[PDB]
Amino acid sequence: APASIDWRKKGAVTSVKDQGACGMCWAFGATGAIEGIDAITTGRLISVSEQQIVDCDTGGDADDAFRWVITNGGIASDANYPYTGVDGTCDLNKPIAARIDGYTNVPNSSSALLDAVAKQPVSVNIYTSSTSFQLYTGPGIFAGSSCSDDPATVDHTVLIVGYGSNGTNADYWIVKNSWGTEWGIDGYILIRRNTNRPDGVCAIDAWGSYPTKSTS
Amino acid sequence: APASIDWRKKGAVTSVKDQGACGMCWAFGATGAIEGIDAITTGRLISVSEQQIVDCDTGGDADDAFRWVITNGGIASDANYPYTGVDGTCDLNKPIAARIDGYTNVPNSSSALLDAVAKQPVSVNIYTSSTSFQLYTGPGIFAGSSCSDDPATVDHTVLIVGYGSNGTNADYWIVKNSWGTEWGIDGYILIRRNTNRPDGVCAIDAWGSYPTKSTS
Amino acid sequence: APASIDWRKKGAVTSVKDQGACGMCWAFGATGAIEGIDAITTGRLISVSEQQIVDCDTGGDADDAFRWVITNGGIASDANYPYTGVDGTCDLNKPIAARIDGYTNVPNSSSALLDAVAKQPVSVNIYTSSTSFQLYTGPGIFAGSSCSDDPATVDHTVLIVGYGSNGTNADYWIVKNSWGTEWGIDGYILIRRNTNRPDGVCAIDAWGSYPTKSTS
Ligand code: NA
Ligand code: NA
Ligand code: NA
Ligand code: NA
Ligand code: NA
Ligand code: NA
Repeated sequence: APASIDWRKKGAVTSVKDQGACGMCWAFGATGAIEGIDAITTGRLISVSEQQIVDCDTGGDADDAFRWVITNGGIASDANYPYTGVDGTCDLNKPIAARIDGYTNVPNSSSALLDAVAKQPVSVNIYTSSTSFQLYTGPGIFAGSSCSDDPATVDHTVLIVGYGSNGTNADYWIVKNSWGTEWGIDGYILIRRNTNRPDGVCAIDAWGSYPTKSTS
Repeated sequence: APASIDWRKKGAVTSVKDQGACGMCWAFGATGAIEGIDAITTGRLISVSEQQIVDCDTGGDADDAFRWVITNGGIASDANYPYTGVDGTCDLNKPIAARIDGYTNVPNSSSALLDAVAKQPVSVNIYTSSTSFQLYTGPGIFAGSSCSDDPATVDHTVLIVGYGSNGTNADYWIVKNSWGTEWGIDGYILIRRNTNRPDGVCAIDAWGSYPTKSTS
Repeated sequence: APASIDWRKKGAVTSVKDQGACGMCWAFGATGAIEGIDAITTGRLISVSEQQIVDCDTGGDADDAFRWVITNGGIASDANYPYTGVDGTCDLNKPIAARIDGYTNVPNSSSALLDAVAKQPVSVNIYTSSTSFQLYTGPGIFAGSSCSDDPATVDHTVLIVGYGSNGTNADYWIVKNSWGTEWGIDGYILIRRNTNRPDGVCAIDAWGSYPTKSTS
C-alpha cells in the first residue's frame, strides 16, 4: 500500500453530516463507504440516504446497512430522502442513487485495514463514550488514552477516509464522523495508528468492512 | 487568477438552451451557474430545470433562483422537469439533480469578477435591448458601442464561462446565452473586457453572483 | 485513429449484463452505446434500462432503440426500471438517467468502424447462431470459421468497446455481449478484425451505429 492516502483529495468523500441527538441514526459510517465506492466506480459523488436505511431496516452495524442496500437493489440520495434522525415510514418508491453487490470484512489486523483503506473508504466500529473523544477538537492526533479498546464495547460506526504519518510515534488514520463540522477537525478525527493497543485506539481495527460493486 | 480560463473545456458547461419567445423564463443564467458548481464538486455534468424555478418561484434575478433552490433543498433535472417557457403548475415531487448551500455576490469591480470566474461559472445581469446585441453573430469580440452600461437598466441574466485575451485592446469574457445556437457564436458571445466603461459593456460587471456548495 | 483503444479502461463501460433466456430483450447492445456516450459527455457511468425500451417500444435493432430514447426525451436507469426479460407494462413516469439527440450509421467498411470506435462504443449487429460462437470461452481471438457473414442473416446486437492487435493475423475487436460473465472472456469476445471476409466475422462490420448527444 502507499505511505499515505486521503480519499477527500481524490473525489470520493461527501460533506460531513450532522446527526444531532437522534432517535435512530445508526447507518452513518456505512453511508459514506457506499458513497466512496459509488464515486470510485461511477464518477459520481452523491450523498446517499442514511434515513432510508433506518426507516426500512429498523440499532445495526455497517454490514446490516450494506445487506439492506444490496437486498433493496440500491439506495436513494439524501436529497430525495432526507434525514430526520427519527424512525419513520419506509418509502421504497424513490429514485436509486447508488447500488452495490457485496461487502467484505477486514480481519482484526492493522495491516489488513491499511490495505483496505488504500483501496477505498472503509467503515469501522469504535468506542465513543469517553468524554475525551466527545470533546476532541484537534488540532493534532487523538491518542485516546481513556478510550476502551475492547472490541465488545464498540458503539458507533465511522468512516476511515485515509491514513499517513507525521513522523515516528505519529502514524494516523483520517476518520470522518457524522457529528457535524463543530466536532473534531471540521468533523474529522486523526486517530493514532501503529500503537501498542492490538485492537487499535477505541477498537478501530477490530470491525472494518466495506461495500463492493461489479464493474466492466 | 490565470491569464485565461474556459469552463467549457473543463467539463462544467452544459449544452446551449433555447428559450424561444417565452412567457416566463427568467432563470436561465442562474441555472448554468448551478450546473457549473454541481459539475465541479460532484463529477456530474447535468442540465437542471429552469422550468421548475419559474413554476415554483413566480421576473427575478439569479439570486432569486439561488435562494429558491436553497429553500427547496435542490433542483430537478431539465430531463425530469422539462422547459415550456410558460408558467405552469409547480411540481415539488420530482427527483433532485443538484443541491447548493449558499451564494456570493461579486462587487462591481472587473478584477473581482475575473477572480470569481477563475473559480467557477458566474451569473451576471446585462442590458440586451440594443439591436446590435440581438443580431450579434460573431465572429469576433462584441464591443457593444450602443449597449447601455447603466446598472439600473439591465434586463437579462447570462453566464460567464471564461475569459482570456487576443492582444492589447482585445481582452474578453466568454458568455453563454439561452437564445439557442442560432445566436452569437454557437450560442455564446465574446464580450469585450478591460474597457473604459466602469460598469462593463452592457453593465456586465455590475451584478455578478454565484452559488456555493458544502463539500468534504 | 489510434492503434488501439479500450473504453473499459476509460470509464465508459458498465458491468456485463445477463439476459437469460428472455422472452423479449432486443435492446442490449444499444443500451451500452447510450451508456458510453452518457459517460463520455456527462462524467457519469450508469447502467440504463434495457427493459424500459422493450416495454415501451415492442424485435428491433439498435437504431430502433436510439429512436425510442430520442422520442421519449431520455431513458431511465436499470436500477429504477429493472430487467425482467419479458415484455411488460410501459412505465414513462420514471426518472431520466441519460438523454441523447441523434444517431449515426457507420458504412460497411472496417476503416469507418475503427474510426467510430476510436470515438465511442459502437453498436453492431452480428450472426450468433453457430455453436462455436455460443460456446466461445476464449482465451484468445475468435476466428469464427463457421460464422455466417451475410449481412441479411444477423440476429443480435452487441457493443464494440475497443480494438487492437496482438501481431500480424491477430487484429481484433473487443466486444461486450449481454449473455453474462459465464460466456466468453468475462462476458466479452475478442473478434478477429482485418480478415478476408468483407462484411467481417459474423457480419460485424455491416451494421454499426452509435448515438450522439449535444454538448456545450
Ligand atoms: Na440488513
Ligand atoms: Na423518514
Ligand atoms: Na427566490
Ligand atoms: Na411546467
Ligand atoms: Na423506435
Ligand atoms: Na417491466
